[PDB]
Amino acid sequence: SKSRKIAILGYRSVGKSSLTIQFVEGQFVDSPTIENTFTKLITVNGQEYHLQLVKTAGQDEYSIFPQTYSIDINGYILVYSVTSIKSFEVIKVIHGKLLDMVGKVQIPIMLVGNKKDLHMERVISYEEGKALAESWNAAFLESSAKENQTAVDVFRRIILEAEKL
Ligand SMILES: Nc1nc2c(ncn2[C@@H]2O[C@H](COP(=O)(O)OP(=O)(O)O)[C@@H](O)[C@H]2O)c(=O)[nH]1
Repeated sequence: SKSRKIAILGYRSVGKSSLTIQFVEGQFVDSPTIENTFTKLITVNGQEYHLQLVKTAGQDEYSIFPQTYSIDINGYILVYSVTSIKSFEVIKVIHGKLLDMVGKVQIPIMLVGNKKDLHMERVISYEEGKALAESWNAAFLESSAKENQTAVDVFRRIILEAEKL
């Protein structure tokens, strides 16, 4: 089995913890906001993976980008909320500072718009975030931390993008 380490980046309250618990624990529960690493076995294309999932502390436009992430990470999930215009604007900034940090080592990157279950609360269309991912040449998905199958699909997509390198 292979070992891979995945950093989950994003603004606060966009659902980094909830997506990662929905994937690791199989369930949607609460009870962090402080960085935490989760382990998880998964098979992608018949290949077994040991995953260290780093759910980061949550970054704003000003919070410095930590180098530690760059040093050992194999893929980055950038999550925003489809109910928060601020988190979408923040993920653009996060992306530039992460490219500023690894330089241009063509590292697996993926954009996720979370909370797609909140139909009445949506302010960002699917197409708006899909255009953003394509201008980055990154994979795009909309997820809901209430729906296990969209959580699982985010995490096996970032490993798919990692095998391609
Ligand atoms: N309805 C809905 N609520 C969510 C979703 N993801 C997170 N939440 C809620 O939004 C808040 C987000 O908190 P959290 O998951 O810790 O986000 P984090 O700060 O980025 O780690 C919590 O109250 C969650 O219950 C989702 O997909 N759908």
